[PDB]
Amino acid sequence: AGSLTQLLATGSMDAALTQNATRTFWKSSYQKHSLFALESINQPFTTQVQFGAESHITVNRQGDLLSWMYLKIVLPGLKVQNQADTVQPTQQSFASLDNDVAAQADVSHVLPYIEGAYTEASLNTKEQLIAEAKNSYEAAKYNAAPLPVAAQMQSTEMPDFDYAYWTEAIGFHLIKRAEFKVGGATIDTIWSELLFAMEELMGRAGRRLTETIGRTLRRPTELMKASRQEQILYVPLPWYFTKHPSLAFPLVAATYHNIQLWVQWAQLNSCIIKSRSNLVVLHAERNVPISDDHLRASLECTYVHLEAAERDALTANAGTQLIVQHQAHLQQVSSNNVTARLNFNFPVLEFYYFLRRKANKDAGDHFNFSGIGGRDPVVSAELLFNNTARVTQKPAVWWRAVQALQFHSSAPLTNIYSYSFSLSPEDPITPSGSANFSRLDSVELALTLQDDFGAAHDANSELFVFARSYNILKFTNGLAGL
Amino acid sequence: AGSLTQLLATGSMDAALTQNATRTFWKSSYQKHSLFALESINQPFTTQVQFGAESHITVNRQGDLLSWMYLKIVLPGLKVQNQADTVQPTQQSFASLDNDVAAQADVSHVLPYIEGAYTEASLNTKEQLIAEAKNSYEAAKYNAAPLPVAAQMQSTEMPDFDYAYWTEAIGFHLIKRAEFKVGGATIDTIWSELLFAMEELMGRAGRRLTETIGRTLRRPTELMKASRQEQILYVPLPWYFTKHPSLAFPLVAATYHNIQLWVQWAQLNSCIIKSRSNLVVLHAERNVPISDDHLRASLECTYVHLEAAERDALTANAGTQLIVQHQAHLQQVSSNNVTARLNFNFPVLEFYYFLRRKANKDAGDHFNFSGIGGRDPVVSAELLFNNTARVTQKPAVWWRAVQALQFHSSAPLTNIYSYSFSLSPEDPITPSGSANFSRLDSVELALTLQDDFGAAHDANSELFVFARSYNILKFTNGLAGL
Amino acid sequence: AGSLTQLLATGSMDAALTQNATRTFWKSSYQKHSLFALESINQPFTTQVQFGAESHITVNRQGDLLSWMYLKIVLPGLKVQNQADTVQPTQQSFASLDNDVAAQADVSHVLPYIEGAYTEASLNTKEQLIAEAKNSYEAAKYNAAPLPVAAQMQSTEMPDFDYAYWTEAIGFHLIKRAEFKVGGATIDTIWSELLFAMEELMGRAGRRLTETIGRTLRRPTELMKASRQEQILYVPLPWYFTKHPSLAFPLVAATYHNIQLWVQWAQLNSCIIKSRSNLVVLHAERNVPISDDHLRASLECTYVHLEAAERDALTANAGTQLIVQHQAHLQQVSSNNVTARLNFNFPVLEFYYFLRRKANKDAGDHFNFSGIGGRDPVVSAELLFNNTARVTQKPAVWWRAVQALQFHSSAPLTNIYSYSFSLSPEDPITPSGSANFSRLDSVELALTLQDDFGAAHDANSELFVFARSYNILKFTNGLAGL
Amino acid sequence: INQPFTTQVQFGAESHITVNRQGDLLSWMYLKIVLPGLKVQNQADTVQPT
Amino acid sequence: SRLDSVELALTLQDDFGAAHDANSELFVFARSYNILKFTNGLAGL
Amino acid sequence: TARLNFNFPVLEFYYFLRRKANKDAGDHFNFSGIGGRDPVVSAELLFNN
Amino acid sequence: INQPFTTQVQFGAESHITVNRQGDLLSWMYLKIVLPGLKVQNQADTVQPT
Repeated sequence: AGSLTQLLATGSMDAALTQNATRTFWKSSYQKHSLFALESINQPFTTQVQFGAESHITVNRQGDLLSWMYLKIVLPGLKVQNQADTVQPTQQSFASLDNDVAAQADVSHVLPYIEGAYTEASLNTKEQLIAEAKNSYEAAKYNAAPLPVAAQMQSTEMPDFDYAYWTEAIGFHLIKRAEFKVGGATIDTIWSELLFAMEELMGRAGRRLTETIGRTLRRPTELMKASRQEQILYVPLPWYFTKHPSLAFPLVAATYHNIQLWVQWAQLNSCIIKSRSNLVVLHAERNVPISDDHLRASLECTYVHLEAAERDALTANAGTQLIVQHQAHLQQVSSNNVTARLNFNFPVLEFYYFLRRKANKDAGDHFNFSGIGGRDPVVSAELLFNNTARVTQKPAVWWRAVQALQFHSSAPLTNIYSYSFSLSPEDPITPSGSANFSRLDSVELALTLQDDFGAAHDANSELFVFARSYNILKFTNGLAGL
Repeated sequence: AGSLTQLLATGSMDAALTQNATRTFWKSSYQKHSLFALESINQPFTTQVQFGAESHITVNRQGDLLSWMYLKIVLPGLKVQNQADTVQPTQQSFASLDNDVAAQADVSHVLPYIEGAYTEASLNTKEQLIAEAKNSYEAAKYNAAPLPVAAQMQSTEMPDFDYAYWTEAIGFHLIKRAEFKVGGATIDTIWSELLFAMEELMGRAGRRLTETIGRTLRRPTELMKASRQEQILYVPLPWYFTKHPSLAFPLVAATYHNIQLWVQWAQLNSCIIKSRSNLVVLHAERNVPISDDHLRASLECTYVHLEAAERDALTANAGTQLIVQHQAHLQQVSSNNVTARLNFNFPVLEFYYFLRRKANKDAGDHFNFSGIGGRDPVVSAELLFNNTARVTQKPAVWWRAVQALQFHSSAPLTNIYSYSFSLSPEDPITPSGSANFSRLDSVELALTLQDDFGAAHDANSELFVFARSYNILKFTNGLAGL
Repeated sequence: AGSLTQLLATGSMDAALTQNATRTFWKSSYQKHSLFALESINQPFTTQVQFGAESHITVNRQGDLLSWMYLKIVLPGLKVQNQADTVQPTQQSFASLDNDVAAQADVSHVLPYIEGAYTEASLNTKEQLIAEAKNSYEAAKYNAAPLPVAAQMQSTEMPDFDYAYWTEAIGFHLIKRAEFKVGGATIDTIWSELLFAMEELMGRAGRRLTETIGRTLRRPTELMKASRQEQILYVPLPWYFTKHPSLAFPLVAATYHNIQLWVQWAQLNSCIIKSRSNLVVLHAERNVPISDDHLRASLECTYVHLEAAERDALTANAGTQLIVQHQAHLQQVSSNNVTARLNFNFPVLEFYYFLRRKANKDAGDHFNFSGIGGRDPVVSAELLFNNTARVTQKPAVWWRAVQALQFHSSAPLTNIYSYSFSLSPEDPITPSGSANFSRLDSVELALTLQDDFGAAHDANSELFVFARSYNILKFTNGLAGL
Repeated sequence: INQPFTTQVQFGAESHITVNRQGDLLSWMYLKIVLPGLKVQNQADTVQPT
Repeated sequence: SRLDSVELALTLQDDFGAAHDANSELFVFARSYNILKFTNGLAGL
Repeated sequence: TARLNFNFPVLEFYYFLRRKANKDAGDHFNFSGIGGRDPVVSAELLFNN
Repeated sequence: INQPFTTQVQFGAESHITVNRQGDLLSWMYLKIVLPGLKVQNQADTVQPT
């Protein structure tokens, strides 16, 4: 009686929701699709792959569309030997944990707050004086309550043996820059720092790229274990056509253009960290000093094979694809107040920004975007259009956590900040907002950074700003162009 | 030959799926949208913000729609001083870890199972006797196999120094109640306990509110670290209009109504936990005793600016929005059998329920919904409509884990139970089932709780029941009303 | 001036995106739906439930559709007693940690690399010699750099007391096979190993089945704690009709067919692990030796009640549902080169494969798909259609991590490999690609495994291959059939 | 635009490059060569004098 | 006049513009086309 | 980073650096770096980033 | 209305501003200058006395 009465208890308001219902929950409807197949094919680079060099590949035409694209990287296992035991000790310098430049830079900021005879003190007494001076520095700069000295003395249990390892997220770090080219024109460009920021914000829970890029979430002991043997990494290249099947790049519609991936590789000296400064790093299998020719890479492409009728239709009329392109503003930082002039073009969906200390970069911690003592490097930021506040001054947590909560699949674990003009900037096919930067005379991101950011040992810290913008790729008569 | 043969190998069954295909995977189609912009604007309260008080804000009209809404809370850093060293030691009482009322309440239930001279025993001997009595209690009540005494002696390594900290998820705890008002009518009401339950069930992986609300997942050492300095929290207010862009509140359509947020704040005594009972809690920067006027809050609103044509269309005909409203049944618990009479109205989508021990509340652990010794407080529950079982007796795990698995984005880490009448209760725009409680003469939730729940030291434990219900908000001639 | 200028700054390209816009972000539209209700009902098996037996249930007709289906399993708490203290010590043998067959099998592979007097060595000296021989084995087989001996000596801190526990993910392990039958015909079949693989790949972040199936992520101390008391598990049965509301099984349309669930239960000897070989395992409450009749299970079904008009429409014309069926190829492995001949039928969406060592199975670690020393058991795999490479030789990481990244909600934590022909194999209602195996004369999965896989102590290791295939379920005149 | 060789560059070897299509005409062409700095040591002081 | 930004980014030698060279000078000069018009005994850009 | 706010159709540009020390020494057209080295290591030209 | 210079402001340099069109007439005009506070240190105590 009650369940039937609920179906009868309808009024004029229910008519807007349920009158002439076009859907039922109790019967499945499905759509028929055209026939297609997927094939994954690995392809060698056209030029030699080496650390610090640029290499390119011309993408083969082994199907009708191009869907997924992965850079397959093979890194050798690492071993170490004392320089005294080596017949040829001359190698490039690597970052070493006995010379922690990041910790030395952090100590340099607290030196003015050390009370007593620091120079003559025992090692254990120096560690105590540094922890007390950190409390005095943080009280003076941040009105922080002092932490117990014992809580600041975190011994990272480092192993009592010699090692070397590939840096955190080495699969991204290796790709300093990649360019997707069609007919000799650059269609899009991605950077190591952008790839990491995109994975932090858009990386879905349970599908994080951890193993696929050599990322351990800053657990040095896991990087050491992984680096003792050969590593095979599959780094996704997040081009517009890899984001949705309807955006797959129509190879058949671009028949008269070569499709190329160009990759600028990281220098070998930046890729490795060692336990001690006096160690030589060896290729674990070959027992020779590690060299720039030990980088191996290939391109793994997923091709789509279409039925003849769909292939012929796509060849006759591929039309236009909405694309997202990436733009970059890279700036050196030498002061706590920084203004970035964002000379980006087109309808910008969103931008990302973050800072890297010089000391973190020099320590080989390339994706450590933290400030001094691991703090947030940004105090506040403001966004100006033509000297008018588009976003008034907001604290770092608003740009990092509130923007990520509103617009992104994930909140960043590092100090990555974002701002979206789009309601759904991760939707590759549905435009949901933008600001046209080609119609603004000035776009300025004004930053107030933490105290002493870009001073002394951190002179030439880096500001990264990346923007995502809409453009249109047009296919006509076997040619493709922006 | 094989791939072409697959495209030809079609029969009468494939016609239902692929005949006259209206979609292709090999060409992107996109829709054009109207022009809009988003602006985030921070606004002060119209009344003073203080602990234990009620404050309100009249929301400004700085755009055409209202989308996201965050309560921006600023909490001072905490320090502690001995009461003997303080010129004015008189402060409100705070929960203290040297007087663990929750542990004392748990010990009180096992006192009848202590064999031997408990009163005269050494401290280490008392801890052994309590752990043995816990085994005897659990064997007698639950037929549990005894745990090794050493496995029950979990020392939480508490630091050997003085501290105070803000309670777990302080950003939610501060909001005892918030009311969204339009034209003086309450459109919706949210509670601290509901906000926490909603984040447990609907909080997406990689987008949990942890830092934004001061939540550490019960790691006291992280709450201590965070509480030594100023904290800025951004607490999302999950109103119907914050859930989807098409539900954004049409400011232009409600021109003759004031829009107000009212917030009832938590008492300061409930917000802080200290290491010892004899400590005074100080504002870390000001070096004065912490007081009710040290709470600071503002409202951060995201406005939408529309193109004139869409703004004019929305002003002429905003029509009706489907809304979700929240209802609450709050009850004291003094017996292991509890019947809650759910006097909720309208088409209910779902309800949540959970219990809080008096001892957990008094210990300042406001979101600890566990039973005695951290067990599940519910043994079983039944749902009755007009004295007829709508859901027959089911064990706690069915209401907690099976209902969350079927209908929610996440399973709760705490003892939160749910039940959905909707197939998709997290979809804000598509009704997918409900029960109309305004047409039921009685709705009863019958609970069998764990043994001794609501007895002795837990007299006046709390039952929370929250329901989500459909209603319609109508916009007409510049006015808005339910 | 700028925001209005952006709305005016439109060209011929914007017309494809925004001309005649059919959607606005500033007004919600909702659809009305038909009236329905959900009811969860628990039902006993029609036959006795026992370990190692087959049991069936005839599903009741308590609503119009069948939606969710959970196997509710109740396992007793475990206790242990010395065999010498037991009046009837005769019980089935259980795996024991004092006889670690998996560790003994791993040691057997490194015996040829032990230098010195192993037989006469002290226990601590034998552990050192085994760790050194592991380095020599891994250097010889994999060109691995040696790990420090101290880093290989992981003591799992096992408790110094007697225990027994239910094996990891016992809720899946108990279900050796389940069959969904309609009118005496098997519509679909699921296996324990498939259920685990499906949860690894398709299990969403924050909705993992951990507690619901007794899974701890290989933390033996948590399995021990859980196994001391009665456990209630809710194992989801992932049939086609549980995946989407529009696929709910139409009970009213199948009126003349009995609906049955058949379950083949695991043997009791495989379900329990004990600290020592000389222990008897007891039912914790009853204080009797654990026996095959101590398994309890029931079926929890969610019924849908429809409004009379929708019920009558569905009875008159339920039509056809697209279904996914599961197929299995199970093979013994006795060599490092393995070819699996996949005699699967119909349009295959995707397949999963993985290996289990005999030693891992015999140790009671049923979901440990790792190789020797916890390594990846697959070096490479190739997929052939009619002796032509459909997927050329690819390394294990491509089949495990790249395929999961492209097509699945999660990456597997275990050595589960997949390959999809579908762009969205987790979409239950939208076909997005397949390969028709009923039109291929041969489908071969060729595997190169790690060295010594399937040799000596691992003779009769297992290869599992599972495929997901499309079929059609037809409803006509109160009957249902494939 | 600077472009790497398609084959390895070495003394006494032959190397080739396939010129990219990054515009409509090709005008100037320069071989960019990088030579290391040189130092000398006595053969008697060298661990591998060959 | 049709570009929103033109930036010349320079990496200089180490210690350039540090210490005793604080306030070193960068000169950038551009050559641009314009039209000078003569009409009725007057001249103007 | 030099922001070149030039107008019209630009044919070409020139750039160079002068050390403060060279200017103060009265060597006004000495555009060399430290120890007479090249003051520029590298340069990049950006249009709209 | 306060407006920033279009070029960098520095001692001894030339800077310019293009005046915005934020109303119908332009009346008062003030150069808003911000000068830092000064301190002194002995040249002997300074790490970079130049």
